[PDB]
Amino acid sequence: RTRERLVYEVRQKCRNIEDICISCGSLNVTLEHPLFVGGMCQNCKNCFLECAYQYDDDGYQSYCTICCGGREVLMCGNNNCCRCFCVECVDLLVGPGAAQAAIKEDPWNCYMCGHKGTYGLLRRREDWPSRLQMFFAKVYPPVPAEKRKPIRVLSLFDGIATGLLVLKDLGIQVDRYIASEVCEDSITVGMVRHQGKIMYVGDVRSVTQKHIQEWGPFDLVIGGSPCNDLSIVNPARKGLYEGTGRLFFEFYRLLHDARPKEGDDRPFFWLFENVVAMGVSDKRDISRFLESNPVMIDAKEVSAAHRARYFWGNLPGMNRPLASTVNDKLELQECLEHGRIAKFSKVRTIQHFPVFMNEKEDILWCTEMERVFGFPVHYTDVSNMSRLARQRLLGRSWSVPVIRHLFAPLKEYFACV
Amino acid sequence: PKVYPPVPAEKRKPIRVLSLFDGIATGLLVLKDLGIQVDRYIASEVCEDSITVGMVRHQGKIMYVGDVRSVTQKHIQEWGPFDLVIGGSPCNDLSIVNPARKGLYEGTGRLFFEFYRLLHDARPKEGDDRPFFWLFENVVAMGVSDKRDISRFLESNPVMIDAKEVSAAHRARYFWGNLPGMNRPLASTVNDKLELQECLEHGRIAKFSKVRTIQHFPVFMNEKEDILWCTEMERVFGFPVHYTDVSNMSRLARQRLLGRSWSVPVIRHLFAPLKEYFACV
Ligand SMILES: Nc1ncnc2c1ncn2[C@@H]1O[C@H](CSCC[C@H](N)C(=O)O)[C@@H](O)[C@H]1O
Ligand SMILES: Nc1ncnc2c1ncn2[C@@H]1O[C@H](CSCC[C@H](N)C(=O)O)[C@@H](O)[C@H]1O
Ligand SMILES: [Zn+2]
Ligand SMILES: [Zn+2]
Ligand SMILES: [Zn+2]
Repeated sequence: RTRERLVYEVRQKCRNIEDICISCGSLNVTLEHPLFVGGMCQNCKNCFLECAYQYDDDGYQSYCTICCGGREVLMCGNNNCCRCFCVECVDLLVGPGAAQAAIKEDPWNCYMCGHKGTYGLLRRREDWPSRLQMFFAKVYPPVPAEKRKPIRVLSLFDGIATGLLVLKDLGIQVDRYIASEVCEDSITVGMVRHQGKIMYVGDVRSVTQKHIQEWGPFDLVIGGSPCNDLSIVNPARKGLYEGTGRLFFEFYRLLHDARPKEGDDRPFFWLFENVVAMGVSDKRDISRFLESNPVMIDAKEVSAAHRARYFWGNLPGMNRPLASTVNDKLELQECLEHGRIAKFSKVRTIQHFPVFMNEKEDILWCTEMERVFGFPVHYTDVSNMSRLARQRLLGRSWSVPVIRHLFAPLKEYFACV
Repeated sequence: PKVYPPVPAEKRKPIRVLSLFDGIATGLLVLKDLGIQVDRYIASEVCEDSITVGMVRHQGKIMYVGDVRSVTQKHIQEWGPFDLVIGGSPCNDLSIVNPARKGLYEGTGRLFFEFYRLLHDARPKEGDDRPFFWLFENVVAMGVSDKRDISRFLESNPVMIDAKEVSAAHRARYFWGNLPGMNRPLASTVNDKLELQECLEHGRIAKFSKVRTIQHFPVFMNEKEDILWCTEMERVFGFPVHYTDVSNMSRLARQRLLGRSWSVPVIRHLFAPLKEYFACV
């Protein structure tokens, strides 16, 4: 109401659109809107952190990209776009009745996609990916090669031992690989694929500082806590402080136990992963506890999956843009087997059945999902585990080439094959 | 008795193969492993799980028909002459150890006669001396009258071949066919696995030395009685690992497929002299 009245003074050439917060109409303009012309208040910036990369079960965004609220949104018809625009924002910044006019357009393109750049009072700056990139963005020296040693890796909430597989693919010599896990299927996977070399512990809630000390020094501590109780798109979520969210704190403890003391300058590195859909207070508390700001890395650059994840850690050069390698499969069609056709160009895991086979809507294959996530083929085919269990295992797992990108400079710090 | 002379190497051509009750396309995989050029590989099968296996593993090359009872002599003729016909009809309506069995002429036992028909239709006529070969498989444990009736129909006595000598599995099977020198004793190759323990993954121990498929859970894992793994069972039966991991089929379905599937090195042994009869890669 008040915001709508203000926008009146904006179009009467009495107020600059760049001087008003186009999300909620607050006067406390501090930052500029990264996607379009206008200002942004701090409160809306926090809302913008949570809501932009939230997707519903249909594979489209949960909320409007502009105001990061809205009660009824317009979905986008154009290929590979997942954005939504709430009716209210469209009926202000573009013009009155433009929203219902977009409702009636059966082949409709949203304003983020359409070829033209000017749309009424709404203007889109062309540098929005780079500004968005920067918006979401004790140093050890290099060790000389002869002094390099095999890496020792602790992987908490190890899952299917993706980290050891990545280090093997990079040809780094692994002295030992200790892994905490509770799911029998996931325990089996590591044993088989890595030939018994993986020391399986059990419940991470049994792991003491004494255990960590007597297991010998660790060179790399890695992990991803369960995201079911952190991800905001779960209505029944218990947050960071209840249910399975609190396993992150156990990770924080064992990382603290595994970190060298001050004055001991031996090389040590860590990587923690979580979903982008994590709450403002949850994300803030995690970011404060790990004493760093997260780097946001999207799988779509190197892994042909729309999987935007936060990575806390101290791996060197982890800000540098992702450079694809020829080995990597940037296309979903370059991962499916012959006779199957990809609906979309990227799979969505944070149409429901993204396969066209024999003019029929088929579901995603487990092995094709393996190839998408960058795992060497038939990695999770070890025991007599259900399709549901293998799907859940691949879903919770890391994107392999993203982990290869992050782990890549560790080759300059430990012994290589 | 019609025995074909050896074809000289320059005249050799790619093999044309009809595989009825093809299952998971074991025959094409063995011919490839033996390095015989395959012009075509037509396969009849009806279960989706098995259908997917061949498609993925052999890159669409396999011409799928479907129901064997939909395959006519006209179809066989327009699909061009075949050089090798292979197959194994359903075996647990023949096995005496299933009380509800229907024998050879009832239920699924009678499915062999379709194979017998299409084999006859695919066979060259008398006076046409072009090379042609066939191989049919079944379980040893069938009825004596059953075995006799099959022996009468296929105009040969079965060879009994046990898998365990070359495949570390108790799978004693009858093999009808007219492959040259198919009576010769089984030879072992270093590539082949003769010990169940060798097939098992690290941390697991084999109770027995040979599995029994024609203690019920023959695995020692972590001082516990575990069941057979499908990937270890594949390594037992001589298949390349992860052969059947193609679609969204249950572990029960994969077990059923590997149970009904051929022992690979036994079929490889029988297929071995075909290298002296067709073109090489
Ligand atoms: N209390 C607990 N103790 C040890 N592991 C647990 C646990 N609760 C959940 N987990 C395991 O931790 C995993 C976190 S999902 C992360 C999987 C892993 N990062 C990968 O790449 O595969 C889950 O698979 C779950 O099986
Ligand atoms: N009526 C029918 N028409 C076509 N195929 C059939 C059929 N009835 C059964 N089959 C298939 O024939 C197979 C016989 S079991 C033999 C499988 C194959 N010889 C192998 O070694 O893998 C079964 O897997 C079954 O799927
Ligand atoms: Zn605001
Ligand atoms: Zn909006
Ligand atoms: Zn769009």
